[PDB]
Amino acid sequence: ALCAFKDPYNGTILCSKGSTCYGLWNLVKQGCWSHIGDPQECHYEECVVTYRFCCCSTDLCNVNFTE
Repeated sequence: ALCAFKDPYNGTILCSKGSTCYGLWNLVKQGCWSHIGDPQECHYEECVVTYRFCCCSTDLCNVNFTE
């Protein structure tokens, strides 16, 4: 997937085919999420916070979050 990218240490990053996207919020960090084996961990097209962290599966899904 293509994910939004932010690392405080064009603002996107190409992640491997099996990866998801994450965001951490002010925005702190965004990039590739690599966990596998838990389909409930990351949502699909929405980055949903259930700090404010979420991971999601579709291109640029990590640009914003919902609660």
